[PDB]
Amino acid sequence: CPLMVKVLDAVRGSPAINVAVHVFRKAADDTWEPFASGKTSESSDSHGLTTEEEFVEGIYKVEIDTKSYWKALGISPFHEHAEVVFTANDSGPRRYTIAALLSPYSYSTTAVVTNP
Amino acid sequence: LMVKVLDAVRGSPAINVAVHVFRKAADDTWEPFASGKTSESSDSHGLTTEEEFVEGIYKVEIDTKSYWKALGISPFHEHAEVVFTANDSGPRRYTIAALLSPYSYSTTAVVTNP
Amino acid sequence: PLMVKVLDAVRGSPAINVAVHVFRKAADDTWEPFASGKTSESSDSHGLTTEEEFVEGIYKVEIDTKSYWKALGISPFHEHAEVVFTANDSGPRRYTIAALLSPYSYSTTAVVTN
Amino acid sequence: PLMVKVLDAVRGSPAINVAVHVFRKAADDTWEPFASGKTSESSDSHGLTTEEEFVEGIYKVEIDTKSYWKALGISPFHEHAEVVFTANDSGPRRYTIAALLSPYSYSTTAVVTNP
Repeated sequence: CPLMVKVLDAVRGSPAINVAVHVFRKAADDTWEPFASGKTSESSDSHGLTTEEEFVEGIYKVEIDTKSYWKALGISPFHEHAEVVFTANDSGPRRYTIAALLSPYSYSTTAVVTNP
Repeated sequence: LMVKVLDAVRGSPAINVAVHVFRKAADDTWEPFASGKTSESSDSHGLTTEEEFVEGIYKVEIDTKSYWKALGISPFHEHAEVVFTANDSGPRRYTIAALLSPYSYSTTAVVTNP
Repeated sequence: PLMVKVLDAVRGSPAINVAVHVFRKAADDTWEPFASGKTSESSDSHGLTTEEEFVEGIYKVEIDTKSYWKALGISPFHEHAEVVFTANDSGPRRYTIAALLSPYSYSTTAVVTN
Repeated sequence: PLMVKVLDAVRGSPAINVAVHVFRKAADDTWEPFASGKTSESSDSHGLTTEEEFVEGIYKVEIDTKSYWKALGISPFHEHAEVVFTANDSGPRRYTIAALLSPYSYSTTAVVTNP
């Protein structure tokens, strides 16, 4: 698939399941367009939210509700949420894997961009 | 509020990195709060702001993009941000440490009883 | 059973043809070969997947990150990337070890399933 | 010349009293102890500052991340965290190894300055 948002829980060493993820495309006057949304789910090595629509050149935003994830575990995380804002400047068809490694006081996000 | 930024490709502190701040408004939108850039001098490798810190939902942006472009590298992220609630339970001393690479970054909060 | 992913944080892509050797501890400072090979790429497969199953015990994953960088004209800080851990201490599990490489930095994450 | 700073990504604070054992590659390709220490906190200086000074060569820094996590009732993935590297290969330089820790993940970054 064209887009894969993986969310990992670094305390537990498991995919953070049931996490809300909102994907947005930038528009005129900072207007953010809703591109795709959903929640993390797994089966074998698929531990995230995937979408089928490819990414045409532009600026996208990925919102991850990391606050809600930690509250369910009785924890008040530092970050109010996780946000990944990037440019899909390669207009040609590309595959984007976006990962977020979560900890109560820290998060990491990594992107792997491959061209089929 | 302190913000330390490290460059993982050069193994040194991210020099002259732009950093902006935003205090949340009653419309769930943002309003500017503070600014500055990562200034280097010995062991001081971050941006140390002076502005006192009201309780409230904040947003710290680090212009990673401009930083990498200047190094002839085309980065993935437009920027690196950290949205956190600041002093909702007495004064707290914050230090936001960021580790940067063209395709990934980590932001870690170090909170301390002032 | 075991999957080792190696990513280049500077290019945002799998680091391919990277040598990975896995060992099992047999005594203080004594490692038995478990499996080895190179990161192979093909569509969504960007790492090294081994067929061998772990038995309970301590294992070491050696990743030759130095050769990867030298092949680029870069003299990296780390001589290699080692990952030592205890496996199956609670039963048959699937391990996915990820190593993210930057010339002056590297991070390793582990995802253990079911 | 050699400093080791460790952050706890779970508690959002430096990792205090983390054991750190530095070795030096021996002529016969072995590991001879080089430094002794535990992350000490004072002011914001939480890491460990070793007095010993190096000469060109390969070194190994082992951070007992496991004892740290166990003390917090958490069974971590790694037996430890280590950083092997060739130092002063092009002239004496100052090194600071920053380690960011979580039970199932960790990173180590080298901040090398030109004296």
